[PDB]
Amino acid sequence: YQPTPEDRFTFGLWTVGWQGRDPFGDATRRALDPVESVRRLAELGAHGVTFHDDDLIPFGSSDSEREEHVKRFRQALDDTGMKVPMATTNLFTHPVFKDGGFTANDRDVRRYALRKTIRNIDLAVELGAETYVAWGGREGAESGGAKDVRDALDRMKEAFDLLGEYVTSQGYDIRFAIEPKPNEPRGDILLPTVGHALAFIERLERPELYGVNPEVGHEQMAGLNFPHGIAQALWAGKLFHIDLNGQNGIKYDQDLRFGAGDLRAAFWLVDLLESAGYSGPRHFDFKPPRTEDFDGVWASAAGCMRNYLILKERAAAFRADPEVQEALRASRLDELARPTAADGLQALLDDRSAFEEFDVDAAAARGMAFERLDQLAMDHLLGAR
Amino acid sequence: YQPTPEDRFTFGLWTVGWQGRDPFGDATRRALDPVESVRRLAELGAHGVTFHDDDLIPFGSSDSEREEHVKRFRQALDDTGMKVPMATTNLFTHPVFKDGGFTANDRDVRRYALRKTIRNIDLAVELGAETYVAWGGREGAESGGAKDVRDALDRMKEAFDLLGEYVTSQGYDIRFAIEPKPNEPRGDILLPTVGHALAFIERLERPELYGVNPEVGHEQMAGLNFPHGIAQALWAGKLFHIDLNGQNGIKYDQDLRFGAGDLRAAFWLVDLLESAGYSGPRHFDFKPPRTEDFDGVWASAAGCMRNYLILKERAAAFRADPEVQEALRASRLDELARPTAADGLQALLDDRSAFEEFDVDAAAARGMAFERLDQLAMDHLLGAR
Amino acid sequence: YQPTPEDRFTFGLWTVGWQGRDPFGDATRRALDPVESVRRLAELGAHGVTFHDDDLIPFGSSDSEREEHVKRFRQALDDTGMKVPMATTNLFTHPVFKDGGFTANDRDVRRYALRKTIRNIDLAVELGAETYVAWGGREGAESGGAKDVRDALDRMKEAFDLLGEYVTSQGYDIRFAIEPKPNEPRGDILLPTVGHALAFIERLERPELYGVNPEVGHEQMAGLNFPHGIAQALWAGKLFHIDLNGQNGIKYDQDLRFGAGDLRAAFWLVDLLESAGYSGPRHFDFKPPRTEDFDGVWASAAGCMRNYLILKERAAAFRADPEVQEALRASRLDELARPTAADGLQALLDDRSAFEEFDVDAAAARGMAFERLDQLAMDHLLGAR
Amino acid sequence: YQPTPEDRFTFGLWTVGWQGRDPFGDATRRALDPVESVRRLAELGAHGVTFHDDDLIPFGSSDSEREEHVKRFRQALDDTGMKVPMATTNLFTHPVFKDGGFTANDRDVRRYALRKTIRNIDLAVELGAETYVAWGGREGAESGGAKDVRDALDRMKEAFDLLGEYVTSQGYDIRFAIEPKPNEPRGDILLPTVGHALAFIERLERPELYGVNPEVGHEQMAGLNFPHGIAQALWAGKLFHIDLNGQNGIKYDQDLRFGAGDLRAAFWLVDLLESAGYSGPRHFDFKPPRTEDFDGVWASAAGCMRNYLILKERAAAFRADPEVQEALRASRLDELARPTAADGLQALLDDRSAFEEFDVDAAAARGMAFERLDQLAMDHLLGAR
Ligand SMILES: [Mn+2]
Ligand SMILES: [Mn+2]
Ligand SMILES: [Mn+2]
Ligand SMILES: [Mn+2]
Ligand SMILES: [Mn+2]
Ligand SMILES: [Mn+2]
Ligand SMILES: [Mn+2]
Ligand SMILES: [Mn+2]
Repeated sequence: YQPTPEDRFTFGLWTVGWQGRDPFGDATRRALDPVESVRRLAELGAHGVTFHDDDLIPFGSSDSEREEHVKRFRQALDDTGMKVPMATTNLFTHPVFKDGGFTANDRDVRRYALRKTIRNIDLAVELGAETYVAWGGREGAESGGAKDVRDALDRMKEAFDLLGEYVTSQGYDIRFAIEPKPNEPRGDILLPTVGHALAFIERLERPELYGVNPEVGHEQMAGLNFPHGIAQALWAGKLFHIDLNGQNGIKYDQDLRFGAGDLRAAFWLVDLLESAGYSGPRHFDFKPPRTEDFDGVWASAAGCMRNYLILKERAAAFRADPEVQEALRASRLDELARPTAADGLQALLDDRSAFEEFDVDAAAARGMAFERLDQLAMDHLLGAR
Repeated sequence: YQPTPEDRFTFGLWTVGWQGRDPFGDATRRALDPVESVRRLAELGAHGVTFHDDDLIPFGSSDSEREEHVKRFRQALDDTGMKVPMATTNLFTHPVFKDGGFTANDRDVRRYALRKTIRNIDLAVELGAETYVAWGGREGAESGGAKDVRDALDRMKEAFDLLGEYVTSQGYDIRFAIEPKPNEPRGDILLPTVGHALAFIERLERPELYGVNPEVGHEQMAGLNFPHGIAQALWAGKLFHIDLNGQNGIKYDQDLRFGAGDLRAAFWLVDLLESAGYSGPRHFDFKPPRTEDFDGVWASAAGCMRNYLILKERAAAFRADPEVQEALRASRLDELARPTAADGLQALLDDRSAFEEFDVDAAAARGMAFERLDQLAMDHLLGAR
Repeated sequence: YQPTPEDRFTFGLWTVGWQGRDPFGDATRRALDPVESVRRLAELGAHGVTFHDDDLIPFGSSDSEREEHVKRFRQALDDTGMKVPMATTNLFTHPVFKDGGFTANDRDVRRYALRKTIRNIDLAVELGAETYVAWGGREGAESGGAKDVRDALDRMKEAFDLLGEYVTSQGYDIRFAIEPKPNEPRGDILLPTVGHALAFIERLERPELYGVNPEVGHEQMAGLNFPHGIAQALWAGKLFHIDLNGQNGIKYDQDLRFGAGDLRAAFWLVDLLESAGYSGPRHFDFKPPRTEDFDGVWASAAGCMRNYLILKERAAAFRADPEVQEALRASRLDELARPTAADGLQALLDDRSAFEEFDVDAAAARGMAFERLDQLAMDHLLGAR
Repeated sequence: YQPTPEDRFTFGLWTVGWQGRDPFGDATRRALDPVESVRRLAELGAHGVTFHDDDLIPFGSSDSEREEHVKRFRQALDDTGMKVPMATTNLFTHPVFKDGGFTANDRDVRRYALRKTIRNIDLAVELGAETYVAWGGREGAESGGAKDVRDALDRMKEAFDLLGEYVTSQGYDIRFAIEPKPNEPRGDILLPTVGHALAFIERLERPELYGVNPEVGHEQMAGLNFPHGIAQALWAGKLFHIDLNGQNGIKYDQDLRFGAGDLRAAFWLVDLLESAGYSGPRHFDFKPPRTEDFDGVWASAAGCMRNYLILKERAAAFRADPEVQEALRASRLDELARPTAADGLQALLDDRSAFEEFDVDAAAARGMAFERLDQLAMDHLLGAR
């Protein structure tokens, strides 16, 4: 289960670089130089890294400081063969963003948020990023009067439309991926799920430029089925990027290593990504727990990739097993994939087999055989076949 | 706080008619004749009633039985002046629907589900319904292999497209409202939130025919902000209908009377519906607790309407209070409603006040004054001004 | 992974006998004769069965009907070698219990609940049960004024004290196991967790007669760590019985087969039961999904036992692996098991190494190595070592 | 609704002093001098303040620095008449506590945690505190192998027993209050609810010295009924202290001002505290949102006390209303408070009215009238009578 760069595993600088500060806790690890993170991730068999602007270039850097930070980072990428497939803006840490970036009540803050984003889009394109993620972590409210959500969605549409006008004006190939989260750090965050983000994108001026960047733990913070949400994103043609991690249900955002948290959901996610032929990065947005030293950081990062590769093997073995193929037919997964009424509406209306002569009791009596299918899935996951 | 028919309060037959059967419990009340429910709701000042097909006409009724059930119901509507603004199909109770209606793995069940729906659309139009709700309560899974969600969404789109072709073919004015729910009775339900339903509708052949029927308790079963979801539905132009009730956060679907459960969310919901000029029914999809006798049923129904009218008064007083209007300006709700960059992208890029000369620390220091605003909202809700 | 009767696997009659009625759904399966359930469970390698009074003897049975039901059941036990280690009372289904049994506001209902329980304690003892479970599913409220919880806990203590006086008066060896659940069917249930039940037992007149019957899904409906709660019950000496099933976090009570739901929690539960030498029944309180026919019922029941046996193997292999034993020492699990201050309070106060000369920074720098340990646990669970 | 010092409202230094750092965010407010907080809280009509050791005396202070910090604080208390009813230890912020204080796997850390606590118990007693709170926020795990919970509970009992031996040895009157929380910052925290903490206390060597310090938001993070948990703590005689705040259900710990979050739960909590004659501090453990400036900090603190006083008025009016007293009898709250069987077990067994001649159908038919009672409660809360 040894990852290489072909497996397209990527990590945020902020993941292995997390110093362990939490709502109740000071740092437990020293800051990592991005150069060291690129080297150590490459040694583990990562394909690439991603960054917020402020991960790579300290906030308030001079042009000369910015140039030197990017030069050193570029040299580490060159030394290792590591890629940068995705970049994003920090519109959440600085206190100026305490009520939002794109949907701050203060108009001057909204304008600044856009300029900060646009500066980093240029850098993302220079470093070869195909995807530009937006996580509006400060967009939302703790109280009902603070935020008129129709006005906020007007401001959010304006911001994303301006970014689309910018990338079109420059002739950039980069596309946007909106990252939903239901809450934390705001009491409620706007576009709280994959569904809300997909729906919003349909009302942008150039919807083709925008998709989603769903995160395992974020949908699970609303108690939702992450594989189901990824299936709806794939169905819409909008899975531009994905964030992989672990979460133990409806809590604060844990950012456990991938495979931790809901293990069976991780299995069905990998099964879906691989069956669908998702071709994007397998990106880990996780935090090595603050209990760990740097040896534990690299162990946790290695475990992200290991767990993906184990689950990939077990899901492929499940789908390829003739006994599973028979069980899928027994459960009418083949019939689910057939059109209901390719004969058309009038034929359906005229079909006595669909109403007057439909034996509801005979149909009702037919077991779905889902438990046998699911125990074959369990046996494959556990290597108990 | 006395409701009349102008307040457009409506109730499902299945709400006050709930006999109190639950996963662990037999009925605690006798069946209600729909005629008696129409009479008793009219006496409380309801405007109208809604029905599933199988609430009004027992499943498996003869044509002569169907005619007599509808005749008696029509006479009760005529006697009272009660309306029927909305109807819906029961695609969940009968064991034939144990794996779904429109997304059953069995194709013959999908075809039957459509025929059952179409028969009741005709009846809905006869009784003057403007909205036809679809709650796909059986669409989903308890296990990952049982349901390929891309195939299921293909079947769901086919079904809704066929219903749109049907209503267009007949020249009906009736529109559809998809009701999301995240889980229960299925382990996970497809289109689990307002966002997922809005996103799905954008991929139908005639999206203009479809909106959402959000339910307070359903979004709250995913821990979501119901007023925020209603704001996104309004923003999309898709709030065709609404279900009002109470829920105590992330649990089984409680269907408490409206105002019970999350009282402050009920306040901000009424504030939003009234401010937005929502013109649809104020429909209660609730269950008088099975502790109650019929006197408690009618008390619980009366309390739905009373709580709406109290919250309407308090929200209107909040918005009209000059001290609140001042607090809204202090919190820059006025600025939230102003375009970010009506000057356009190039002007924004050229604006030094948006980047090079933006005083981030001065902006960051400016308090949002949200707590004062929210305590004025609390004082108005509690009548403590 | 073939279960025999030595593995002490037991099932409720109501589990495989569940006809599939849910809040939104009619039965999908015919009623099972308890005789058939005993035969089919024995063939799967179960050790025994458990019952509510009303599972074995229809409510309102004559003495002659009661005798015949028990005779037939006894013959099936004799035919198979199946045991009855546990029995319980149905104080939830009949509408008389709509506000509770032991904590009904109506005193006449409380008295009836006790008489119904006492009659079934006699039968439990006749059939050789060692444990008598009480799940107060109707004890609680949907509203704040309906139930004064101090008065209700007074009535609950009276009821359990009277049952203890009864079993003492008869010279029965049977002990009680209180089953917590946080909600469903009541909006909130009294004694909602293992902790609340343990705390309550300490205030009974004969606490030694009472323990807990924790259920996987019930603690998980409060988002709690089920293995941690079982550890506290073991620590208290109060794990008299356990209910095994699956749950997907904070939802309605799913009662999935054991191993479904939170698979890693199932692993750590089996690890704890086996490491602690828990000697009680491995009882499954689950519901084959209503999608299934009888073949799926028996597959789901078989899967409960299979998953326990797979997880038992993997947990034993984890604990026996010298690499894991080394990792446990690296993570100071050995030090956790050592007394903090066997030297006593005065020695601790006088120990400069504990304060004035404690190198907080050196201690803080020491990694816990928990991620390496947890990935060895993951590798063992998945058979990827 | 103007608070005075008689209302016994208290605040942590860390509440109004919270600088607004969150998992995703830098400080939005400057540090407050405790002297300024004591002055500003006194002006709002607070009775007193509480502290962690490290709130009052910076970690790593010299004896001379410690003396000056305490002198200045004492002068502010003297200037204002403010009390210090409660103090506590910070066993969570410093990275040395990354795996716990009392249940750290490292024994040297456990010993240090005890010495740090004992030093602050002395200071608490000097400043007149009656209660010493322990919130074991770092006691727990993110992974199953990291923490053997039976061993951890052995270490937790040792620590609390040593603290009890210490206060007994010194002749201090101060008592301990254990503060449960289910998760955050650990993936799962030991003693996650009021029930678990009550149960644990019964196994300490001197249980009379220990109670609970329940926090509104903490029980609500497990989806539990906070008034019900407070009722069980009162029933046990163990409500030594309480933390008041707001929470919007199952999320990260929000620490909203009291009355925010679940408003009806706040109503039923105040009703219970006042009806029970709870005599302890009404302590607010809240965080003014980081959106706020210092004017918003003091508004949020004022709103904590205002909301308590409004709810106190409305609950008293509810209980005193003859129509409510009649409704409580109609719902048999009077019967709930009567013993089930003061006639004794044998009389109950011999009572045909309790079984053979109990009319279950007549009892079942009797409505509980809970919805009318609850709408009187709603009308009182909203001032709509
Ligand atoms: Mn996350
Ligand atoms: Mn992410
Ligand atoms: Mn509902
Ligand atoms: Mn509904
Ligand atoms: Mn259960
Ligand atoms: Mn159970
Ligand atoms: Mn808190
Ligand atoms: Mn607290």
